[PDB]
Amino acid sequence: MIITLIAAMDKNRLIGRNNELPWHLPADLAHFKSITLGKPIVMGRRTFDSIGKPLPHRRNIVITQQKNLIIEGCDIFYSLDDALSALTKEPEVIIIGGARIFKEALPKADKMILTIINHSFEGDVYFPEWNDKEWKITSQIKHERDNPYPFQFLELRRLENLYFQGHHHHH
Ligand SMILES: NC(=O)C1=CN([C@@H]2O[C@H](COP(=O)(O)OP(=O)(O)OC[C@H]3O[C@@H](n4cnc5c(N)ncnc54)[C@H](OP(=O)(O)O)[C@@H]3O)[C@@H](O)[C@H]2O)C=CC1
Ligand SMILES: COc1cc(Cc2cnc(N)nc2N)cc(OC)c1OC
Repeated sequence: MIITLIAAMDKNRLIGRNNELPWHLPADLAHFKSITLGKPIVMGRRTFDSIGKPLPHRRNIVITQQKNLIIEGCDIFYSLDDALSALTKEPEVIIIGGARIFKEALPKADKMILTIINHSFEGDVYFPEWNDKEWKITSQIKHERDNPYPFQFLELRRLENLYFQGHHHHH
């Protein structure tokens, strides 16, 4: 199973304000949808509440501690680990937020697909700081504003150590 975090953030890693997105960025919404269709998506309960309904054409998984919580059109699990355990056969599970889920998922994540907006918004929740020594950039695409803020799509893949790593060429 590949664990992938997808998130949109500003230059300070801000992702949210009052349980809403701090911006409207159509390019990001198109990107997110095209990436997530036909994959299982995992979100925390507040993010589901923010979205307000299941995202169509995808398996919506919601994490909550509330044992008797019912959400039509979503699968409920009582921990991220329980969800990941149930999805063992999936080639890729996409974690879609929010801040609490991202923080918990990051130590298990293999991949990150990040939209980074070149602007500073006002807000209350952030994407977790990742260790730049642990991850390599596999794709970076910068976009000028039109989408009224400039933005980039940055893809990262988790590494494996210079001391122990294999090498591409040998004499
Ligand atoms: N910019 C972006 O890409 C994104 C932004 N957002 C933003 O993030 C914010 C929401 O994030 P946040 O408030 O952190 O909430 P989350 O979306 O991470 O949901 C938190 C809730 O999820 C449940 N939960 C999380 N982890 C566990 C666990 N390990 N075991 C059991 N239950 C768990 C709990 O539900 P319960 O209370 O029911 O027990 C908890 O209150 C919003 O502002 C939203 O707009 C969200 C996604 C992406
Ligand atoms: C498709 O609509 C929404 C999607 C998301 C999650 C999300 C959106 N974009 C990116 N790049 N990563 C994510 N995890 C979060 C939302 O609100 C918190 C949405 O409602 C506007």
